[PDB]
Amino acid sequence: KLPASFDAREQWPQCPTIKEIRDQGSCGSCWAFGAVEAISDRICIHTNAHVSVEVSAEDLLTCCGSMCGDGCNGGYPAEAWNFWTRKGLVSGGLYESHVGCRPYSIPPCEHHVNGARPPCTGEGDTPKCSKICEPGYSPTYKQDKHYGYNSYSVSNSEKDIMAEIYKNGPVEGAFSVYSDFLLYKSGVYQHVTGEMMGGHAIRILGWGVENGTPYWLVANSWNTDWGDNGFFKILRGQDHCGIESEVVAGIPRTD
Ligand SMILES: *C(=O)N[C@@H](CC1CCCCC1)C(=O)N[C@@H](Cc1ccccc1)C(=O)O
Repeated sequence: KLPASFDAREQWPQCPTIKEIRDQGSCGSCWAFGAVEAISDRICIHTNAHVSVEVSAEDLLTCCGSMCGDGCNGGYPAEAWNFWTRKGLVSGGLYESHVGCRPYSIPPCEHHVNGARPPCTGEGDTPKCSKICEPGYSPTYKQDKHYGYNSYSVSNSEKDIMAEIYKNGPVEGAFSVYSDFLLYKSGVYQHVTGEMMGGHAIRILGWGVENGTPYWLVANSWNTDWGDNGFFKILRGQDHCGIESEVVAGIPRTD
């Protein structure tokens, strides 16, 4: 019996990563962000909050290589979670956090919104794969790796995606972004106007209903001044913009 609403932040309240919004910077690395965010969450869930770490977007973005795609010029979720199963991922927090083994090297920026940071730009290079932790971090790069037991596609089924989240925690998904999506502030996003911009990868962490509209609860990787504090809701139940068609997840190995 699935509940009418579910929010992973409410189910697993000693897992702060689920609460967190990252900033992919001037880099098309959302494929990597949705993966390491959901993986961070699932490690904390899998251990009852005994292990709570920011998994390194840098390590996945820079060290996966051609298996995952083309780094900052785009990649795909399914191979991101496969990489976690094969080579694992070290820890790493936000730009200049000094959190973990490999904190993200690309500065934060303004994503389709006004604020104090520089506006995000295109054409950024993928940073180099560096298999060493920031000076003074313990343990070693190799010792800090977290591995996946498995990786898998979730079927294009609303109730299967809900059950997956409900049992195992947040997932990665991808959908088609039309230009009206860029100006999202609140409520349940449905495509009403604008042309296709491209595919986008995100973290799905729950569901609900607002004013009779069923939705998914989704985290973007565009900082907290984008959207609804960095989150959005998107129409659920109709494979809207492909939101149910590209869902990926995986079960962590106990460290
Ligand atoms: C994942 O990284 N997705 C990127 C492309 C999406 C395609 C559909 C339009 C929305 C974006 C993305 O999120 N890009 C970021 C960062 C960026 C900014 C400017 C130039 C290149 C990359 C974005 O904020 O759009």
